Amino acid sequence: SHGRSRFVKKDGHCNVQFINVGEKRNETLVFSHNAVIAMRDGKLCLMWRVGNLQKSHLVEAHVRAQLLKSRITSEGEYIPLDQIDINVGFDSGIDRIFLVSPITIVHEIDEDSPLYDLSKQDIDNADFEIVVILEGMVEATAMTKQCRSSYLANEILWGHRYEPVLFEEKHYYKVDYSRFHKTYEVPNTPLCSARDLAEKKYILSN
Amino acid sequence: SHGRSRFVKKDGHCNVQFINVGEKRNETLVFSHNAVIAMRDGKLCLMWRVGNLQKSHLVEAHVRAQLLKSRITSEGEYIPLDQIDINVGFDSGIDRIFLVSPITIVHEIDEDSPLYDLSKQDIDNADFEIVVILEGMVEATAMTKQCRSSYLANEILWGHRYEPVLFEEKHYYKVDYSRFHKTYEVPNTPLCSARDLAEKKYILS
Amino acid sequence: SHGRSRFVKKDGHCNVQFINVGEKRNETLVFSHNAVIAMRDGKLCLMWRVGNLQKSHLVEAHVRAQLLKSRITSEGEYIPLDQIDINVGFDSGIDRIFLVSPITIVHEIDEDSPLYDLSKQDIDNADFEIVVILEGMVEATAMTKQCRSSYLANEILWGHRYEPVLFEEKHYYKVDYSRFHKTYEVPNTPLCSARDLAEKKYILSN
Amino acid sequence: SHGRSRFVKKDGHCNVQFINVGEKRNETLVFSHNAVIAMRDGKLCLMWRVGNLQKSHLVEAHVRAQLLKSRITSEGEYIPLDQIDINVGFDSGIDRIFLVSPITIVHEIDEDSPLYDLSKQDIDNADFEIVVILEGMVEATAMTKQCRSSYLANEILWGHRYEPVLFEEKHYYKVDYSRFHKTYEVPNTPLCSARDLAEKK
Ligand SMILES: [K+]
Repeated sequence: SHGRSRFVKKDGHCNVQFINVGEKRNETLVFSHNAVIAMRDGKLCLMWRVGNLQKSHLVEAHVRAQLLKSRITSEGEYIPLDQIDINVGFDSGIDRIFLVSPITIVHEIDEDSPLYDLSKQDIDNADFEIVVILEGMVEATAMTKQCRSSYLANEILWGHRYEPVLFEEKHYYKVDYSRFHKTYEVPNTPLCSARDLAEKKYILSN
Repeated sequence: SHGRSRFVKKDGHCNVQFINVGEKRNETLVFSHNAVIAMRDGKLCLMWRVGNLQKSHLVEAHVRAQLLKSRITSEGEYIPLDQIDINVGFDSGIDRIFLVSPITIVHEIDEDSPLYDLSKQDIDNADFEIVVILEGMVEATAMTKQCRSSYLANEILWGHRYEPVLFEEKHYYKVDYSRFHKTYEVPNTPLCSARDLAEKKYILS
Repeated sequence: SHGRSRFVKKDGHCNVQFINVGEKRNETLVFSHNAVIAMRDGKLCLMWRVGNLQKSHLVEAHVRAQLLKSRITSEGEYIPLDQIDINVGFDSGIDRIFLVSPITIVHEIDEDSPLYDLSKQDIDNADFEIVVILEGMVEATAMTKQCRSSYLANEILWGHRYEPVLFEEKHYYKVDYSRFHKTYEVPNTPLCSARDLAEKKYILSN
Repeated sequence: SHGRSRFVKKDGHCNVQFINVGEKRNETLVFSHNAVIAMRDGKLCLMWRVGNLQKSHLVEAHVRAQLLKSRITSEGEYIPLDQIDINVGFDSGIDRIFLVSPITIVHEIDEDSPLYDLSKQDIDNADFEIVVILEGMVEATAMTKQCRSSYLANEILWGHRYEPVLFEEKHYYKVDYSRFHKTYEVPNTPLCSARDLAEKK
């Protein structure tokens, strides 16, 4: 379950060629146009993809995501912008990434997730916004980066997975960026909420 | 709920226009002149507002605060300056902020807070200083920023909340900086300490 | 609580004037020549002092300490340098400091400390080395500094406390650097180990 | 348990002389050519050595490792590259290293390690890759570095330990870089998995 070639050479260079990158952009960090919700290892997850269009070192790279909404407190205070962080692994250190080929960032929709109670229908009807961020510092250029994007509820594709971008050649790996934004539908995905899923699971565990 | 327009565009540009920022001199990181103490979601909180009025984003930003006072140890040792950390979310990572429009930083006055035993009258009589800090990197460079301010006990407004600065236009959001330092009164705010409120919550149950 | 003058002005200027700073140095971060062991609120602590003579603030400053020794594993492996981290607050974030006036860094000698079993007599006959480090970015240039020093066991003053350096004037605070390295002696300090202290406290209550 | 001389002088200078660094292909050489698996204090450990960069001395330094492989989820999804972080002390802060002389980084193969079930023969039949990373800031600058290397399963030497590189002289310590990549064999090393070593205690 590893390809023929090494992914990282002994000298630290990655053994990867990027193809179909398009026009050499000034910002080389990029997020997928859509986010997805799908099952992974028995858990309902929100995911989004991030990549570096070139072979630079993003040092001390890490990701965050926040749900953006207004809120009224119990005291009647109006909060125009409540920025609610969504768990992508801060507390265990797995928000920190080693970015070579595009990575799918994963938020598990568990009881602590803002999305725990949302079914496909709920999302279809909703108006919320998730901002996603990738920060680190590019080694060669000494530039601290904060790549930002946003998914509105209508840009999250319930029941989709990303197309593979990373392929093995005999001597190296290629990343096909023509597949970066591409997704496919998984009809087998539950349409109900993570909460419903956990209830249906307990009922069968007995 | 959400305004009509997106806050952050797909290309990462923040959909926000700043108004009433004033002269050149004022295009920096800034803290509100006052801090406030008020209830939020059934908890008494110390809050203060921070903003960025420059053209450049502050990357990997995070906040701290410390109460400054002298202290005598039980051994009789005089400590001229004790810098007692005030919890604004370090342990869960919520001290890390994504700073676009001005943010109200929140210290919950819980059992571990230096302010747990203090009522409005205690703050009135007190002379401590709370130093506030905002740090981060200048986007697209290797440079750093540290913004420092402080609030004397007499600059903390018990039973106040900040005026909103963030308003919805049809295609974008505006930040009105003329409201940044402004507050309103909440006469409803309890005048006792967070400890006392924690007790009045047993006398209920 | 507090002096007449604020310590930090609204504009972030610190209201401090430094006097008796040797003058014109290489290395403007400095550690006290000695470390001390003394009681602080019922607990035996190892302390050392750090100062900032820069023209600038030290941004994202934080401290560490390590005990340096060789050791042999149970398998017979010789480790020429085992670097044993000494707790100065990492786990709650209080290893992070806002360094204006000299700060006394405190290591509580508790059950998890390498020094838990060491009495004044033990230290008098010991040969270990404790390296102390202060890291951060110079505000003006983002230069990352790592200020390092070292205390051999014989450079630790059992039963000493630092002389105050920070004094109140009418409108400002003065930091007298002629007192930076100075200590005074506290004859009342127990001579036994932190573990002995914990046992006696236990015996007293039971 | 301490040499005659101090390792760090009062002024912060480290009392270490580096020798036999060579015209070495890279002055960028940071990681040992091989990783090892061996017992250390009754635990089976995966280890590898890292030195500081000769010409870019790194501070605020810290290490990471990941196991790289493909996997299929239970839903049938093919993941070309799963990057599973390997514990080297993040949670307690001991992933942060004060890197003067070459340090042997230690991943304890416990119940939570991806290697927990692998015996010497399992590693022989394996094709996985372990990426190792060192990051820090170049001392006295605002510049940053990420140094990488990699160990294929067949580059991990079961039952080996590194040769010492750090040596006491009278007034200082020398780091003999001629021994950096060298190992010795410990025939005494158990050949079973860390799971099996645990399930006999
Ligand atoms: K933690």
